[PDB]
Amino acid sequence: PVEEYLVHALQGSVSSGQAHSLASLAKTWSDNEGVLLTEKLKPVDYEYREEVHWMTHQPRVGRGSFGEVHRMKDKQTGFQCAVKKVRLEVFRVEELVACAGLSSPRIVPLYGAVREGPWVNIFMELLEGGSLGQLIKQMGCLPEDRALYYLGQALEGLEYLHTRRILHGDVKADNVLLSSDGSRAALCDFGHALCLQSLLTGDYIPGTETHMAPEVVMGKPCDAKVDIWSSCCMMLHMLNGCHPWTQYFRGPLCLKIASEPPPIREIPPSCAPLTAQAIQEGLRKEPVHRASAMELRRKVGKALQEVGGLKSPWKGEYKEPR
Ligand SMILES: CN1CC[C@@](O)(C#Cc2ccc3c(c2)-c2nc(C(N)=O)c(C(=O)NC4CCOCC4)n2CCO3)C1=O
Repeated sequence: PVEEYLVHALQGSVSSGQAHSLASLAKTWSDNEGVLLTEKLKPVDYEYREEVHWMTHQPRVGRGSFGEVHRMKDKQTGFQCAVKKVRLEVFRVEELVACAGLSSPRIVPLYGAVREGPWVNIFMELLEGGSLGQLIKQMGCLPEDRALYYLGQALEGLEYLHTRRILHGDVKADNVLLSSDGSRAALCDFGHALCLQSLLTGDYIPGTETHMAPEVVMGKPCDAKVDIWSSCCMMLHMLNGCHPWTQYFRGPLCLKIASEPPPIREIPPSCAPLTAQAIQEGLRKEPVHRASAMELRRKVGKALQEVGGLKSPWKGEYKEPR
């Protein structure tokens, strides 16, 4: 009964507070209200409005799929961080309910979320290295040791999420952010996230088509293993410099994911045996036979050891795709 009253006290105002208050308030998002989780972003007289209390970077350059992520600055404190705009009308409660209260170096920290009119503005740490997607484009494709190194870090994040029965729902290079030197990778974008205990029912927004697991596309029941398939599709993208399936099939790719064998022919022949063995185990069509996050993180960790550890520089020379 008191949660009713706690929620009412948050509605109508932007406040400094904790993750659990943000989650409580976020649930009412299917007027300027919100909760800011860091001292660096401060409301002013119950408010936190764009171009008043915080401003985006000089010419408005945008990143992510929809150009919806921006560099910003709190006008009072001068602290810079990142903001992701989500339209309120299609806002998914889970995006905040999942990541709020998490604390792992493999997941990008949440700094707050403020509703203003038709927007939900979600604030987070600005990681200056850019996404792993941008790295692949710039370098053409990644060397094996660097590819393993990041896959392992992504899988560390997934262990952490899977232990709390949270599915990421859209694991890929565009959703892994790198620190300024390239040595730390963290999962971002919980817009497709999901709490656990099939996916094709009403509320569900599907992830990236190329990285979809077979049980997702056939409408079969789905668990945390979904993410593992995606992580290995991301592995192939890092190595080959292109998504799986795109090179061999032009038409609707979700029909070929269902019928065809898993894309293990796309594993480079020059990869070391345990790299190829690891990718095969994460790309088993039946989730019961497919490696878990913990299982796969351990193999990938030894696969990296088997090729002499992380040696190649962050931004080496361009390597041509397939
Ligand atoms: C914990 N939270 C809270 C909100 C969250 O669901 C998100 C997100 C999201 C989605 C797409 C993105 C991103 C986030 C994203 N975030 C950043 C960032 N935080 O810095 C960037 C990025 O690459 N920014 C900088 C790159 C260097 O130039 C300055 C901008 N991107 C570009 C990649 O597209 C989530 O996961």
